[PDB]
Amino acid sequence: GEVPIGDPKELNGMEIAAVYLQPIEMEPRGIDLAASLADIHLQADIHALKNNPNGFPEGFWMPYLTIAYELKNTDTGAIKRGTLMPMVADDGPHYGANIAMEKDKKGGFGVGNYELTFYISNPEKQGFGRHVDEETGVGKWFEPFKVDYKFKYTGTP
Amino acid sequence: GEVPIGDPKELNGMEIAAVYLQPIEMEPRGIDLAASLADIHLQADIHALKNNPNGFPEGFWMPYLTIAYELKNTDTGAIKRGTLMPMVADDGPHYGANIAMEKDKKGGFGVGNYELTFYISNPEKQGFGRHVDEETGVGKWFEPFKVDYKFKYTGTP
Ligand SMILES: [Cu+2]
Ligand SMILES: [Cu+2]
Repeated sequence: GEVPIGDPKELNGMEIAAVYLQPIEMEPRGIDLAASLADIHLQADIHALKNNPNGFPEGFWMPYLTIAYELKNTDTGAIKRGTLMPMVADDGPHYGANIAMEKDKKGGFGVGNYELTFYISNPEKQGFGRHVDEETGVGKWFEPFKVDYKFKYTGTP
Repeated sequence: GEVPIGDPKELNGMEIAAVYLQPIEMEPRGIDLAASLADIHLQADIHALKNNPNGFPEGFWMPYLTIAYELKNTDTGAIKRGTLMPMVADDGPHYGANIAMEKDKKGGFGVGNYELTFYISNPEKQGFGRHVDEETGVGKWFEPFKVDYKFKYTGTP
């Protein structure tokens, strides 16, 4: 099952929500941390708001974003970071990564209170274009930004 | 303004339509042929159908596809090849490219009868991931395939 992380944020034309669930199995193999080595799949759910200023229809998935995460256990002080990769599951596309929590050898990533940050950059960083003509053009992309959430990690689903 | 190319195809859980319009100014500069040097913008509209076998909800843009094209004037024999690149306009994301027709340097790309082929590969070729576990996984991706259109080019819209 999915566990929502905090409240979603609306900014820069997008609704940005965080969820975690049980480790998943992703193809192609060898990119994402193997399910066997993980305790959660962390997921960023990011879709266009109404009147998205970059032309994305409401509710469309926001593609080609560059997304990193920072996860901090505030009880122990442990911090880890990584990237969320684009992929598709039965409920649609998202950005995600399997993460070791209890299993992390370094330790300190167990049940407890957590702060999560997403660091997001616009699709142009990956070569995604935008029309700028009068007839069909759209507005400028957002500058790099972050969003912050707090949640209680209750253990690997 | 917008000119439909042949008839849409419905394969591999996607609707695959082709259109052309006037040349467009796109950012970032340099990725694509400058509108100055082009006569059309060639565009592929590819969205998920109902019950898409790869987890995309109905109507969602299909992202991370590799779309090569081959455009042949069957009257003159002129042939040119390229790739459509992902981008967004005020009505949503698509894959497109500016193309010189009357302005082409070798010539033979004027008004007349044309054959257009799209060579399409699945998102995994660009590293887009897919859940395969039982609870959240989706079906395998289509093998690379081609779609063919026949149309009359009447000049820049
Ligand atoms: Cu995932
Ligand atoms: Cu375009």
